Parts: sequence; C-alpha cells; structure tokens
Amino acid sequence: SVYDAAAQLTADVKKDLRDSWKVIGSDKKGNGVAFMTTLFADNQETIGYFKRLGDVSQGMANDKLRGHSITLMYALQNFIDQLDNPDDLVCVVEKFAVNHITRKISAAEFGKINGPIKKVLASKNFGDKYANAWAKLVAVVQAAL
Amino acid sequence: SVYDAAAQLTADVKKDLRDSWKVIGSDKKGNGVAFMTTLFADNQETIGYFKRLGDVSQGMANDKLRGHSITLMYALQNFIDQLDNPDDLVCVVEKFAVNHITRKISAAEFGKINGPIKKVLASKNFGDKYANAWAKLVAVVQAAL
Ligand code: HEM
Ligand code: HEM
Repeated sequence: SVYDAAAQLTADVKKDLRDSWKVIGSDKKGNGVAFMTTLFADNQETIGYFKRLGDVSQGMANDKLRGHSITLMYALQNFIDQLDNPDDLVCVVEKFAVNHITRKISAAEFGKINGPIKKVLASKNFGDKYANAWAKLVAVVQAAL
Repeated sequence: SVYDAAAQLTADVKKDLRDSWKVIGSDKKGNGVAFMTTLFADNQETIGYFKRLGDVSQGMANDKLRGHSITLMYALQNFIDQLDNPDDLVCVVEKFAVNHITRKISAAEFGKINGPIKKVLASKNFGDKYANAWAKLVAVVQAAL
C-alpha cells in the first residue's frame, strides 16, 4: 500500500532526505548520470530496458542518457517537494510508477537503484543513515509497482 | 534545428522567463492544474488525448490530473534551469519531445498551450511581453516536433 509506505516517511527520515538532497540535488547532471552509470555497471542485466538511449557506456557523452538523467533528478526533486503533503506525494509517485509499469519494471528491479544511490551518497560522505532514508522513499514507489 | 531555436534565446527573454517563473513556479499544483483546465476549457478537442487521466472535469480532485499537472510544472522547472547551457536545454527538450511524438502531438497542437500560459500569466499580472517570452520557449520544443 503506497499510503502505508508514505506513512513510513517520519519527521527524521524527511529531515535526512532534505539535508542530503541539498547536496546531491545541487548537481543534477553530474549526480544523475552517476546514478545511471553505476546502475549499468553493477546491474548489467538492466541495460536492455534502456534500448532507446543508445550506447549507455558513453556516459556523459550520450545526449539521450544525459537528458534522461537530468529529468530523473527532477522526478526526485518532485518527491522531495511533496513530502509535506502525503496526498500529493502519492499522486506523483503513482504517475511515475505508470511510466515504469508500462516498461515492465517490477518492484524488485526498481529496487536495484538503491545500490547506486548508496554508493553515490557515500562518495559524498553520506553514510548508511542517509542511504536508508532514501531506501524508504524508493520503497514508496515500489509499493505502486 | 532545436539548437538554433535555443541558442537564440536572449538575455532579456531569459530574464523575463525567470522573473515570471519565480511567481508562476512557486505554486506548481495550483498553476499547473490551471494550465491544464484552461486548455480543456478553450480547446475541448484536446480532451480525448488525456483519457488516461479519466474525468478531467474533476479538476484538483482528480488525483491523476493533479499528479500530471505537478509533474508538467517540473518539466518547465527543468527547462528554466537549463537556460544558460543550450547544450543541456536541447537534450532535455528532445527528451520531452519524444513523450509527445509518441502520442502523435504535432508542433501546431503543442503550441495550443500558449493560450493557457498567457491567461495564467495575466491572472498574475504578467503581460504580453511575458507571454511572448514563453511563446519563445515553447517554440524551442516545437522545433523538435
Ligand atoms: C530513483 C529511481 C528512479 C526514478 C526516480 C526514475 C525516474 C524515471 C523518469 C522520470 C523516467 C522518464 C519517464 C518517461 O518519460 O517515460 C524514467 C524512465 C525509465 N526508467 Fe526510471 N527511474 C528510477 C529507477 C529505474 C530503475 C531502477 C529502472 C530499471 C531497472 C528504471 C527503468 C526505466 C526505463 C526502462 C525507462 C524508460 C527510458 C526510455 O526509454 O526513455 N528506472 N525513469
Ligand atoms: C507547456 C508545454 C507542455 C509541457 C511542459 C508538457 C509536459 C508533459 C509531461 C511531463 C508529460 C508526461 C510524459 C510521460 O510521463 O509520458 C506530458 C504528457 C502528455 N502531454 Fe504534454 N506537455 C505540454 C503541452 C502539451 C500539449 C499542448 C498537448 C496537447 C495538445 C500535450 C499532450 C500530452 C499527452 C497526450 C500526454 C500523455 C498524458 C498521459 O496519458 O499521461 N502536452 N506532457
């Protein structure tokens, strides 16, 4: 249940998401592409889903991948801004879920993004505490898949 | 080319776009929905395109329509943030273009959003000069359709 999942976003979890997002969200292009390339490096089996992007191994040099990556960061930006209103958070999460449901992405495969996020945050000096806070936000989307 | 359409946006147009977005972009849920409802009111022929959203006459109460409207405002947020780097603006513009190209939305039909934007801007006291600025940004997307 997406509503129960959303209820998991307590005061301290929301604070950690905001604090960390201030840093990660400052460089959407850089951190967005980092999220994606790490995903393709740690989970090669997911690469097939991104056929439209072309050769994802080109990383930042791939215009389609860059455009996709930036936009992805704005989806996360959207979530952060809706944290105060669970009713609004839920409707945007369900909107993005559809984008993935139509691409045949399960909750399990969607969860594979947790690995990249934890790594990127770690390189930014943000540990498990923050990695776990983000896992909860991700869990909200997984509940709609 | 889209690059030609983008690389031509001037400092004065970027200035007006940013000043107006400061206000319009501060209430993404309200202004986003206003954009959509005004479109349906003045261009009823477009309603059929949004069947996934269900009964769009429900307005704000329609969770699907609300989720779509908020997200659309972030697409614009994206555009606004990439104004000083045509290279990034182009890759994101082309990304959103595909979303519409897939729905068979022509450059002419996409331009229908100009009316709603003009009216919403006006409700906030941003005149024709500001409406023309936005028409120029919309044209960047049109160059890609
Ligand atoms: C933090 C997690 C994630 C977020 C916020 C996110 C966000 C997005 C956004 C905004 C889009 C564009 C939607 C559209 O225009 O159709 C997208 C597309 C896509 N996503 Fe995700 N995504 C995430 C994780 C994943 C994961 C882990 C997978 C699969 C293992 C996945 C697979 C896809 C696919 C297949 C597309 C279509 C790409 C294309 O062909 O253009 N996403 N995602
Ligand atoms: C200010 C210009 C506009 C922006 C920024 C914009 C943005 C968006 C975004 C972000 C989506 C979601 C893409 C996805 O997840 O697949 C979308 C969907 C769509 N847009 Fe636009 N759009 C604009 C104008 C228009 C206009 C004028 C039309 C039609 C004349 C149009 C028709 C559609 C349709 C049919 C969809 C699919 C809706 C659905 O089934 O979920 N858009 N748009």
